[PDB]
Amino acid sequence: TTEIMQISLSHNPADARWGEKALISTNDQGVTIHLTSHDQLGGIQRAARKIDGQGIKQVKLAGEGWGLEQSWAFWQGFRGPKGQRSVVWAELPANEKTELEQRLKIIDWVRDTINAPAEDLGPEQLAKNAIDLLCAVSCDAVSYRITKGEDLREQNYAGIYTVGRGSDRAPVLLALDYNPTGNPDAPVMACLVGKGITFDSGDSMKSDMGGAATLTGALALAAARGLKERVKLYLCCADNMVSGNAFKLGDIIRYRNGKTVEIMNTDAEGRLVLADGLIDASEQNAPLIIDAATLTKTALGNDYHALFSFDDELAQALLNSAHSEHELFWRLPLAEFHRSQLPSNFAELNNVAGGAYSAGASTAAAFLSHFVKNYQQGWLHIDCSATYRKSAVDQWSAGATGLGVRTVANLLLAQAKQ
Amino acid sequence: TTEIMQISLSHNPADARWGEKALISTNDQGVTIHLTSHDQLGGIQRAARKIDGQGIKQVKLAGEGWGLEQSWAFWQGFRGPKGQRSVVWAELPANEKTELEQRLKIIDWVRDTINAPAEDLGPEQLAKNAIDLLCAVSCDAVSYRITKGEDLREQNYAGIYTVGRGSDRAPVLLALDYNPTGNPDAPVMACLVGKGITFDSGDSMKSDMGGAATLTGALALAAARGLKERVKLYLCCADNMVSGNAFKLGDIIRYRNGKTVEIMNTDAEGRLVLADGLIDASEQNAPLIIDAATLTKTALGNDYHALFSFDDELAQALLNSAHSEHELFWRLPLAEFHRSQLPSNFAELNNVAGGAYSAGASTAAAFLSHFVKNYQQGWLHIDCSATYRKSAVDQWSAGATGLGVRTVANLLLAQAKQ
Amino acid sequence: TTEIMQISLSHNPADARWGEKALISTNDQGVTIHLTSHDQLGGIQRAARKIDGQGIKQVKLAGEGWGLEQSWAFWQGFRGPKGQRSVVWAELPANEKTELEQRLKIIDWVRDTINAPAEDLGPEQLAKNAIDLLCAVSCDAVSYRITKGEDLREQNYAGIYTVGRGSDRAPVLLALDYNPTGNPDAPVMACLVGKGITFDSGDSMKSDMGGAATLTGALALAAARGLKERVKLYLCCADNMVSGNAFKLGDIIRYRNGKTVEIMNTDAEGRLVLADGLIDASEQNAPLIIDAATLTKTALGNDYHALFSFDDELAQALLNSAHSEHELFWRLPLAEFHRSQLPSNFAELNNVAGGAYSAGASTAAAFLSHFVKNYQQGWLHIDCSATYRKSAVDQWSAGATGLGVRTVANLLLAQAKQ
Repeated sequence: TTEIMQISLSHNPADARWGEKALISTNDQGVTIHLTSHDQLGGIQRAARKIDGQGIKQVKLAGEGWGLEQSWAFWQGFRGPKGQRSVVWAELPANEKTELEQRLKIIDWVRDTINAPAEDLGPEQLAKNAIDLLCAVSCDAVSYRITKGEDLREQNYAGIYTVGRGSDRAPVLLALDYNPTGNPDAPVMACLVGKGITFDSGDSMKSDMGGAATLTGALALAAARGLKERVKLYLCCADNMVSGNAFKLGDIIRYRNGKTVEIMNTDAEGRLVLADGLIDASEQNAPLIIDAATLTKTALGNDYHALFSFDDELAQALLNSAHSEHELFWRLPLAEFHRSQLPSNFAELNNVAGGAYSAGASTAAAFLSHFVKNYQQGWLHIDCSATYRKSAVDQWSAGATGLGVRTVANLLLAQAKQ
Repeated sequence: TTEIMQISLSHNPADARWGEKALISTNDQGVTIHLTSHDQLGGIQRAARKIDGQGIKQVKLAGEGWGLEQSWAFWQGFRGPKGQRSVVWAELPANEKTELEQRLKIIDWVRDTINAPAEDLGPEQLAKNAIDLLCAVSCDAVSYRITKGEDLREQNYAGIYTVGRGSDRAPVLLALDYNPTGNPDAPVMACLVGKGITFDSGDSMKSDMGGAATLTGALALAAARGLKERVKLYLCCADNMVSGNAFKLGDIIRYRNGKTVEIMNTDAEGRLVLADGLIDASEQNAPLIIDAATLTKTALGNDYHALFSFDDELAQALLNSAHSEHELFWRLPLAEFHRSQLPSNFAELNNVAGGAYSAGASTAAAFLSHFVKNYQQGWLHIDCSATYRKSAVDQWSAGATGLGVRTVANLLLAQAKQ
Repeated sequence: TTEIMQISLSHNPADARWGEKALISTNDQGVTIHLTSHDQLGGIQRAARKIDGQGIKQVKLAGEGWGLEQSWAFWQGFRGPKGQRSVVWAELPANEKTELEQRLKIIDWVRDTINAPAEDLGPEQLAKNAIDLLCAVSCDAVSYRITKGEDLREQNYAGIYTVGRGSDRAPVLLALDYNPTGNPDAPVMACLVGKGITFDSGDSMKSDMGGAATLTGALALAAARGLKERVKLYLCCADNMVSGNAFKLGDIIRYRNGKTVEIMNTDAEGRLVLADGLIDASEQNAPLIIDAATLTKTALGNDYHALFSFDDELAQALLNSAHSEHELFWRLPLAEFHRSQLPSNFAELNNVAGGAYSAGASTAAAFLSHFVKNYQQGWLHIDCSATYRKSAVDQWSAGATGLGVRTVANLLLAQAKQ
């Protein structure tokens, strides 16, 4: 019979009765959230987690202070994978209510897609959902081509075809073209390459296609905000099975750019599918290429997305977007010497450095750079380590966080001078 | 523009400037290799490894001392799996240049075959390559019969059919007959039985068909040296998948000689395919049977091939060949009591001793002896533990070494009084 | 009889006879090192490793190009833990030859100390060696006080006394005062706090006192270059035994600043000894505090030292020093939220985050910040992950690298406007 929980913002701290530095308090007026000057949006999100934690499922944001960002902060923390939670929003200006509504649609899409079980999300399905998303936000501007199964082998997509080899669900390359102007000669300004491993050998496993989902949301959100420039999106999608008829260990893949790659580590195959997408993206000769992949051991925890580039100014541009969108990103090393740290006894390079050069995300980024024509300027690689939460934490429920979507979209908009 | 590196042999040790007991030195004349009286061929091989190690890819053997064995020693160490290295040989007598050229062709075949990825080398492919090799060296003398897939089940090759069961690449038995004389009644003097596991559950994995390749090279090399006697070769070939539709754990195989074998250890399946080959070889009633299998924990390291027989005089004959061909072999125990050390709760015997009789290569040899009619005379088993090098070492690059080919071929020639 | 190997620098690449992009070549003139425009000092160091690798022990740097940095680059790579290698230097200006000679003395001290077996380097010994080093470079300016064994308990050094508890070699705090001016009222400008674990439960173990050695070298090198400002150095030294009479698991330490710390992880005890040093350093009210500790899982590899601070401008100052001294440093995250990520069921905080907040070096830095009075300005923490090499690599032999000494010394000099 309605009478929903009202949630309000105060800058005076709670009574002593609630204990020290109590973040939330609750009386007849509803729940109050107690803020200081330092990190209000973090405090609001943690409060939305606790409120959810107490088993409350419907809330009304009430009283003053509920701008776009406070409201979004709340929702990010209040929401859960089961999707039972509702929120009666506060009054907002016309601009901000549309921004809220399109964030909700597009970023919750990203969370659901990453949270979905791998049985319900195969390679071609993931491609289909991405198209469906982009065609909802702006259909006239979008076109695509799916190259699936044998068509991949037939056109020398050795990386994607090989990684997918073992499975009943055929590997898929989605090439998607977001072209607003109509002009088919219009120059391609950015290429986005996403890791779409829909099943991984060794439930963190369902987060291995999170790079694809996150860039699909980034493009969609950018377009929803009216991105004028043309953008190509490559989702490199495959199941990654290692046992038996997948024939993975020791396999050498000849890529179209002449590179040979031994598979030493049958689990590190996201970089193998990405290499093919990176070859296509470099043939477009765009001034920006961004690729995103999860799970490439990290010392940032799940708190930061990591970025790797040789281009200092471009790494800074992304960090600037990340700050403007209140998302945590952090730069990690990628120097020239990493490119030598993947030798092989049987091929030009190995897929990992292994135990001979105890490395991780820098070497994974270094490996991809062998498939980017001008790797030194205009290329970004994102290890999406803020994408998934095994268990619930302070500010997040279990599962996909949705982080990174705002930040990349902001960067593309910035390129287009918007 | 040519001007190749010259490599020469000296018996005076290097200047103090190079350090103590310096093996190689380099000046305007090229690289000198410094030898003592003890183990020159070992020293030469290690020097060829270092020279390769310094990134030199083309050399000319120069000056005096470069006999057949010094030259071969060098090549063995100089060569690498990638096969970029060339050597301008020294002048040799007619006899020795043909021996060098046929060693090169046949032993490098063995290395490439063992080094090849398992994706590029299935059961039937391995059989096809072996035939191709033997028909290159002497075609008129060779005939064969391939029994593949269902034909194996249909003819009660339960061991080979079962081990291969799980895979998309069907198991294969190659029966190959090297008969020079033409006379089809000519008595079969030796049977060779090779372990051809083309894929193994748990990149050392691609070396699990090395017994087959090594005996295929042995026969080929013997024939190239004009082996007059008739020899049968059985390559027992299969993928060894253990997960899922391979249905491996606890399976009982009824062999044609009435034996039942439980599979306790799903990884120890090379002996299972060999058992079928050993049944066929014993029906030929030849005075010599040799079988070869890799990976049957060893305390010889990768430095020695191991041999097992009940026949003292025959074990000595092989050790004599091994010394004549400067290859390292070493005898390990095989007494009667080992034959009791494989009991089973559900079958006549288990495929391993397990943890009840902490054993390894002796018990594996003991198990095979239950499939050799007269196991007590005229049967040799070789655990090929010198066949593969995970990482590069003093005298060898990574990968297949090619060792054992010379030694077995020398033994067959000895049988034929040649 | 002398006739030493001459090593020279060329900018033309080697003959084809040596292979592609050959770094070194060797003829009658000696070894030539072949450089391009990109990273000459890296190339020179790798060449010194290879030359050492070929077993050469005495060299003469010859011809033009051998400035201070080229010469140092060479030595860093040429040297080995066994210390058999000699180098006849090239002619240098007066300034640079003294810089070379004092680098050699001070940085090779750091390497030997870190390379020394733990049996030959107890807590008090480490303190004694540090004093000895600093008194060699400038004796009149140095004074100290050693607080050892029971004196630590008696003066509420609970962290150091507890970590050391189990061992036959008593824990030690070295407070060392480098005061050039003489004036005892002279303001203390920097405090340096070093982790001196002389034995660690679970031969990478002997590198666990590398923070202490590295800062001892930094101060010594700075003083050798005439550092005018006053600096205090705190070496927090102890054996870290965990089994039996060490009584480590679950112990709660009450520190002088009122903090209680449960020991959840008996291996993470370097931070426990540092906490006491950090309390002392904060009582000096200096505008700079630097602490250094090894082994606090990293994704930089052994290629970068990591730094953590809340002070942006100070983190940049250190990165600037690191670039001026051609050493690799890299910043890692340390935000306010990390300070909450070490809760305890039994004390104010745990010594680690554990498996509840899968973290590493950020949480270790966050933990130390609870013992720095004004942690927000003027405090740096260095995880010394470039300090030790388990095995030999491209540019380094096995063992202690000596990196970080130049960089910290440069920062102190910069503070003093020098």
